[PDB]
Amino acid sequence: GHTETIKEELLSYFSAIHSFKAEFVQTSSANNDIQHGMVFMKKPGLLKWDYYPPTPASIIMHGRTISYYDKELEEYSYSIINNPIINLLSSDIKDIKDIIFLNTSTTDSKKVITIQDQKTALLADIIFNTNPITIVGLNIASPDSITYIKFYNIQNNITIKDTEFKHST
Ligand SMILES: [Cl-]
Repeated sequence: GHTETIKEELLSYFSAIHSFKAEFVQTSSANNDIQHGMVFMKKPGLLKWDYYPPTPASIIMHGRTISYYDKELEEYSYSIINNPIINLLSSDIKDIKDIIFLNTSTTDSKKVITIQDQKTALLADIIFNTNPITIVGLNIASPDSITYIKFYNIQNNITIKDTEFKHST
């Protein structure tokens, strides 16, 4: 409904989450392809994705930087990106800029928050469990495709060393 109340709710739920390690399942309407992996998140900006043998890879995301390690070809790739949406998972909501908070739907002991990125015009739906506060889903929608991510076997506020979000030759 009202935008600033939605901002309050989102920042509360995200403050609750200081980090998480979970398994993820990702799919898209573009195809019938499914993807599985692990995801690590440490709130001061650090995100990491381990994609499983069908597409074996390790991605580390922080702000504008993607670090991609292909484990098959054992190849590294450091690239500058924007991706304001996914990295929102690892974000202090107080600091986040260039975002519109559209809606907040509550139903079935489950909380959904809708936002849009001003630049990319990409929509994001964030799905939390009310009790305990956990991020269980994230969908990203555009006029052409929609992507679904579902997290399971979640571990909120668990210890993860900053050395985890790092690999090198
Ligand atoms: Cl409702």
